[PDB]
Amino acid sequence: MRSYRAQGPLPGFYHYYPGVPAVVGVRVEERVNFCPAVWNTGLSADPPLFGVSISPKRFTHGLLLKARRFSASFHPFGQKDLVHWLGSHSGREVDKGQAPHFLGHTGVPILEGAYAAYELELLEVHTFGDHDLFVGRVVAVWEEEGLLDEKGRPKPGLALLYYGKGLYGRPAEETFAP
Amino acid sequence: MRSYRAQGPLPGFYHYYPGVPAVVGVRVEERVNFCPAVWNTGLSADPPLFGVSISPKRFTHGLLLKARRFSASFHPFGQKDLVHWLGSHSGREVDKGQAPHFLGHTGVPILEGAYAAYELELLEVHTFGDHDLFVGRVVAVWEEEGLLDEKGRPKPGLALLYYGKGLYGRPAEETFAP
Ligand SMILES: Cc1cc2nc3c(=O)[nH]c(=O)nc-3n(C[C@H](O)[C@H](O)[C@H](O)COP(=O)(O)O)c2cc1C
Ligand SMILES: Cc1cc2nc3c(=O)[nH]c(=O)nc-3n(C[C@H](O)[C@H](O)[C@H](O)COP(=O)(O)O)c2cc1C
Repeated sequence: MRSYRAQGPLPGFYHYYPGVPAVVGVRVEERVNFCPAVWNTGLSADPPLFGVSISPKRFTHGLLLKARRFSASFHPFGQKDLVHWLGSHSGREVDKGQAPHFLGHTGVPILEGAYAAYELELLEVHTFGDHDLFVGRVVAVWEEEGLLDEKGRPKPGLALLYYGKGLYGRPAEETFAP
Repeated sequence: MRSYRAQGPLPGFYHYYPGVPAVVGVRVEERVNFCPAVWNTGLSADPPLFGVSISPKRFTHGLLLKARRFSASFHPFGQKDLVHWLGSHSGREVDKGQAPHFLGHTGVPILEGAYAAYELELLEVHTFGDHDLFVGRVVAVWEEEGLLDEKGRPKPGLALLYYGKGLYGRPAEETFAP
């Protein structure tokens, strides 16, 4: 097993991929923006907290600080092209608010087509190196009935997986219960 | 699309699954322990920071605070049984240090069989609800050449995926580039 000591950023920082990308939706007055974030993770069950790590270079970063509210939606593999487009263009140069969406109970924009989504209230923001972790509290939950099993898990094969550098995939249908 | 307002912990907090579980290895003196963490994510590229969210209820939590160093390894789906076993028993009742492993350059224990692994130095710890986020700086990288692609990602369909509540899977071998 090859090894090397870190000497700065890694040549490729993708050893822990693939991951489901969370589409972050944010609205400031009339302006709506969306941006996928593969650096996301649950942070607490009670209370339910979910975090997304966003670079200060993204237009979304400033919008999140202004709105203090956002959505995190999870999309089927069938929307790979839309998700990639949203992650390859900036709100500084194109109105991504034209992507089909609706407003949640708290007013956050949710990209249409998701099998599930969270409406979040921003609790804290922490800087870790070149990205800021936005920690949100889940205040509302959206689910496309029939796409999640009895336990709330997205059915096998439906989720969009990101491998980094524009490469996507999906889970196999087969599962295992050790 | 159905919706409801959060009224405490969610009936199911798995909407963002599946995810690759990071096997966290830690050593304090002679004692070695391992515990999978599906709540993990990259946090920075420059410098390379990686985080794992661990409940204070885990035996691993105390060990991390003492050692201030740990490993995060990523395993092929073929090791689903071992990973699940490590995440279904506590170091309070069983010595998980007997699981085949080796020590990295910094002395952290790395579970054998991984296609890739990081040796990390604990930088910061932040409490978010019922879990603490351990932010580590990558100081060494391990890779199993024959199991990775050109960019350091697990080969097609090799990654172990966790859906939550003891259910696992793997990626389809098909990849797409929009
Ligand atoms: C699948 C995917 C996952 C991504 N993950 C992240 C991420 O976790 N954090 C981030 O800051 N950018 C990420 N990016 C990059 C942003 O989505 C991308 O820079 C986007 O164009 C930013 O849009 P904005 O400037 O309107 O905010 C990701 C891109 C893609 C396609
Ligand atoms: C696949 C998998 C992923 C898990 N993810 C996490 C996680 O992110 N955070 C956590 O605190 N526990 C997680 N658990 C639970 C711990 O791994 C489990 O409680 C383990 O027995 C703790 O061992 P310890 O007491 O020796 O630390 C996970 C378990 C499994 C099986």
